[PDB]
Amino acid sequence: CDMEVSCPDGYTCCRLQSGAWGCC
Repeated sequence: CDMEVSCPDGYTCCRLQSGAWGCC
C-alpha cells in the first residue's frame, strides 16, 4: 500500500485506528 511498507502477502488497503495508512 505504501512505498516503504509493501503488502506482498496480499493485504487490502485500510485505515488504522491509531491513524495510519496501512493494509489489513
